[PDB]
Amino acid sequence: SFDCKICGKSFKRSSTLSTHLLIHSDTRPYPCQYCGKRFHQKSDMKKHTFIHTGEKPHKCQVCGKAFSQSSNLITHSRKHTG
DNA sequence: CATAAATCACTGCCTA
DNA sequence: TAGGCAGTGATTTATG
Ligand SMILES: [Zn+2]
Ligand SMILES: [Zn+2]
Ligand SMILES: [Zn+2]
Repeated sequence: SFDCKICGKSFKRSSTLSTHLLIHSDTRPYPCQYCGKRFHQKSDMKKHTFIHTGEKPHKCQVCGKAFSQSSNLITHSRKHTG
């Protein structure tokens, strides 16, 4: 596995370490197009741009609510589940 | 404990 | 053992 030589954590994928090394190098080449925030992962920014635009492609067919992130849908569905 | 938004970290595909 | 790209999930922060 790839272990970070800064804080001291491991990554099964060199890429997970890459983004992680980016946490130390603070590399955020994905700048919000509106409130200028900065992210280090396109889709995470795109999910940001959507919190603007108002896009929520994850529709819960349980209580008619919609979400930008699936994780937020998954957890949201987890509440419906039990 | 729950919501809306934030940030991190795992995943599938490819080569010397 | 090393490095990128695109898709997805689990986690935590800030607030009520
Ligand atoms: Zn580290
Ligand atoms: Zn923004
Ligand atoms: Zn719902």
